[PDB]
Amino acid sequence: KVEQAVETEPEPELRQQTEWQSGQRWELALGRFWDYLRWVQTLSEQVQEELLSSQVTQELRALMDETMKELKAYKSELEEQLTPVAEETRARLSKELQAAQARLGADMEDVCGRLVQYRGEVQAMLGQSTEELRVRLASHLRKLRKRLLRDADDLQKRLAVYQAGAREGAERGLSAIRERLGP
Repeated sequence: KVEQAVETEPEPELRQQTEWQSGQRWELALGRFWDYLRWVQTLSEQVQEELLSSQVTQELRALMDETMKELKAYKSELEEQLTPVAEETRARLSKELQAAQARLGADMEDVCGRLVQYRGEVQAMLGQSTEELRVRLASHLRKLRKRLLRDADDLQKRLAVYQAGAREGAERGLSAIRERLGP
Protein backbone atom coordinates (compact mmCIF):
# COMPACT_ATOMS: atom_id res chain seq x y z
CA LYS A 1 0.00 0.00 0.00
CA VAL A 2 2.69 2.47 -1.05
CA GLU A 3 2.70 5.09 -3.81
CA GLN A 4 5.95 3.86 -5.36
CA ALA A 5 5.07 3.42 -9.03
CA VAL A 6 1.30 3.03 -8.76
CA GLU A 7 0.77 6.76 -8.26
CA THR A 8 2.69 7.59 -11.44
CA GLU A 9 -0.18 5.95 -13.33
CA PRO A 10 -3.14 8.16 -12.31
CA GLU A 11 -0.88 11.13 -13.03
CA PRO A 12 1.65 11.87 -10.26
CA GLU A 13 1.26 15.56 -11.12
CA LEU A 14 -1.20 15.67 -8.22
CA ARG A 15 1.87 15.68 -5.98
CA GLN A 16 3.50 18.65 -7.71
CA GLN A 17 0.27 20.66 -7.77
CA THR A 18 -0.44 19.90 -4.11
CA GLU A 19 2.98 21.20 -3.06
CA TRP A 20 2.18 24.50 -4.77
CA GLN A 21 -1.48 24.63 -3.75
CA SER A 22 -0.34 24.00 -0.18
CA GLY A 23 0.11 27.74 0.29
CA GLN A 24 2.81 27.20 2.91
CA ARG A 25 0.31 28.60 5.41
CA TRP A 26 0.60 26.02 8.18
CA GLU A 27 4.08 25.09 6.96
CA LEU A 28 5.13 28.70 7.58
CA ALA A 29 4.17 28.90 11.25
CA LEU A 30 5.85 25.63 12.25
CA GLY A 31 8.68 26.30 9.82
CA ARG A 32 9.60 29.47 11.69
CA PHE A 33 9.35 27.61 15.00
CA TRP A 34 11.41 24.68 13.73
CA ASP A 35 14.50 26.90 13.73
CA TYR A 36 13.47 28.65 16.94
CA LEU A 37 13.01 25.49 19.02
CA ARG A 38 16.14 23.93 17.52
CA TRP A 39 18.02 27.15 18.28
CA VAL A 40 17.87 26.32 21.98
CA GLN A 41 20.05 23.33 21.11
CA THR A 42 22.96 25.68 21.81
CA LEU A 43 22.64 24.89 25.52
CA SER A 44 25.06 27.78 26.03
CA GLU A 45 24.94 30.59 28.59
CA GLN A 46 22.08 31.91 26.48
CA VAL A 47 19.88 28.97 27.48
CA GLN A 48 20.75 29.61 31.12
CA GLU A 49 19.03 33.00 31.00
CA GLU A 50 16.22 31.74 28.77
CA LEU A 51 15.61 28.61 30.84
CA LEU A 52 15.98 30.23 34.26
CA SER A 53 12.78 32.08 33.37
CA SER A 54 9.68 31.50 31.24
CA GLN A 55 11.51 32.76 28.15
CA VAL A 56 12.00 29.58 26.11
CA THR A 57 8.73 28.23 27.50
CA GLN A 58 6.90 31.37 26.37
CA GLU A 59 8.21 31.01 22.82
CA LEU A 60 7.51 27.29 22.45
CA ARG A 61 4.00 27.99 23.72
CA ALA A 62 3.33 30.26 20.74
CA LEU A 63 4.86 27.81 18.26
CA MET A 64 2.31 25.17 19.25
CA ASP A 65 -0.38 27.85 19.13
CA GLU A 66 0.32 28.92 15.54
CA THR A 67 0.98 25.49 14.03
CA MET A 68 -2.24 24.43 15.75
CA LYS A 69 -4.21 27.45 14.55
CA GLU A 70 -2.94 27.15 10.98
CA LEU A 71 -3.32 23.36 10.88
CA LYS A 72 -6.87 23.45 12.24
CA ALA A 73 -7.78 26.33 9.92
CA TYR A 74 -6.56 24.51 6.81
CA LYS A 75 -7.70 21.11 8.09
CA SER A 76 -11.32 22.26 8.32
CA GLU A 77 -11.30 23.35 4.67
CA LEU A 78 -9.66 20.08 3.62
CA GLU A 79 -12.39 18.27 5.55
CA GLU A 80 -14.69 18.90 2.58
CA GLN A 81 -12.39 16.62 0.58
CA LEU A 82 -10.03 13.69 1.10
CA THR A 83 -7.21 13.56 -1.45
CA PRO A 84 -8.03 12.40 -5.00
CA VAL A 85 -7.65 8.74 -4.02
CA ALA A 86 -9.77 7.32 -1.21
CA GLU A 87 -9.03 3.65 -1.88
CA GLU A 88 -5.62 2.23 -0.96
CA THR A 89 -3.40 5.33 -0.85
CA ARG A 90 -5.64 7.57 1.25
CA ALA A 91 -6.39 4.71 3.65
CA ARG A 92 -2.70 4.28 4.48
CA LEU A 93 -2.01 8.02 4.69
CA SER A 94 -5.13 8.35 6.85
CA LYS A 95 -3.55 6.49 9.76
CA GLU A 96 -0.11 7.91 9.00
CA LEU A 97 -1.33 11.51 9.13
CA GLN A 98 -3.10 10.90 12.44
CA ALA A 99 0.17 9.56 13.86
CA ALA A 100 2.22 12.44 12.45
CA GLN A 101 -0.11 15.13 13.79
CA ALA A 102 -0.22 13.60 17.27
CA ARG A 103 3.57 13.31 17.16
CA LEU A 104 4.55 16.86 16.18
CA GLY A 105 2.10 18.17 18.76
CA ALA A 106 3.29 15.69 21.37
CA ASP A 107 7.00 16.39 20.90
CA MET A 108 6.51 20.16 20.71
CA GLU A 109 4.34 20.09 23.83
CA ASP A 110 7.00 18.03 25.61
CA VAL A 111 9.74 20.50 24.67
CA CYS A 112 8.28 23.45 26.58
CA GLY A 113 7.35 21.12 29.43
CA ARG A 114 10.86 19.69 29.68
CA LEU A 115 12.54 23.10 29.66
CA VAL A 116 10.39 24.42 32.51
CA GLN A 117 10.78 21.08 34.29
CA TYR A 118 14.57 20.83 34.19
CA ARG A 119 14.60 24.52 35.14
CA GLY A 120 12.61 24.10 38.34
CA GLU A 121 15.11 21.53 39.57
CA VAL A 122 18.07 23.66 38.48
CA GLN A 123 16.82 26.87 40.09
CA ALA A 124 16.15 24.84 43.23
CA MET A 125 19.90 24.32 43.62
CA LEU A 126 21.95 26.67 41.43
CA GLY A 127 24.87 26.76 43.85
CA GLN A 128 25.25 23.05 43.14
CA SER A 129 26.85 21.54 40.03
CA THR A 130 26.12 23.16 36.67
CA GLU A 131 27.21 20.34 34.35
CA GLU A 132 24.85 17.61 35.54
CA LEU A 133 21.94 19.79 34.46
CA ARG A 134 23.75 20.78 31.26
CA VAL A 135 24.40 17.16 30.30
CA ARG A 136 20.84 16.07 31.10
CA LEU A 137 18.93 18.91 29.45
CA ALA A 138 21.20 18.60 26.42
CA SER A 139 20.41 14.88 26.19
CA HIS A 140 16.70 14.89 27.04
CA LEU A 141 16.05 17.95 24.88
CA ARG A 142 18.18 16.40 22.14
CA LYS A 143 15.68 13.56 21.77
CA LEU A 144 12.82 16.06 21.71
CA ARG A 145 14.45 18.03 18.89
CA LYS A 146 15.39 14.88 16.97
CA ARG A 147 12.03 13.11 17.10
CA LEU A 148 10.11 16.36 16.62
CA LEU A 149 12.18 16.99 13.50
CA ARG A 150 11.31 13.58 12.06
CA ASP A 151 7.64 13.99 12.97
CA ALA A 152 7.51 17.53 11.57
CA ASP A 153 8.84 16.47 8.17
CA ASP A 154 6.67 13.34 8.07
CA LEU A 155 3.63 15.41 9.03
CA GLN A 156 4.26 17.65 6.03
CA LYS A 157 4.00 14.67 3.67
CA ARG A 158 0.68 13.45 5.07
CA LEU A 159 -0.89 16.90 5.38
CA ALA A 160 0.33 17.60 1.85
CA VAL A 161 -1.59 14.66 0.40
CA TYR A 162 -4.70 15.58 2.38
CA GLN A 163 -4.65 19.12 0.98
CA ALA A 164 -5.06 17.64 -2.49
CA GLY A 165 -8.72 16.76 -2.02
CA ALA A 166 -10.66 14.52 -4.40
CA ARG A 167 -14.04 15.93 -5.43
CA GLU A 168 -17.18 13.78 -5.41
CA GLY A 169 -15.80 10.67 -3.73
CA ALA A 170 -14.65 12.86 -0.85
CA GLU A 171 -17.87 14.88 -0.72
CA ARG A 172 -19.34 11.84 1.02
CA GLY A 173 -16.20 10.77 2.84
CA LEU A 174 -16.16 12.21 6.35
CA SER A 175 -13.60 9.55 7.28
CA ALA A 176 -10.81 12.08 6.74
CA ILE A 177 -12.04 14.52 9.38
CA ARG A 178 -13.38 11.64 11.47
CA GLU A 179 -9.74 10.66 11.97
CA ARG A 180 -8.58 14.23 12.58
CA LEU A 181 -11.00 14.55 15.50
CA GLY A 182 -11.39 18.27 14.85
CA PRO A 183 -13.99 20.92 13.93
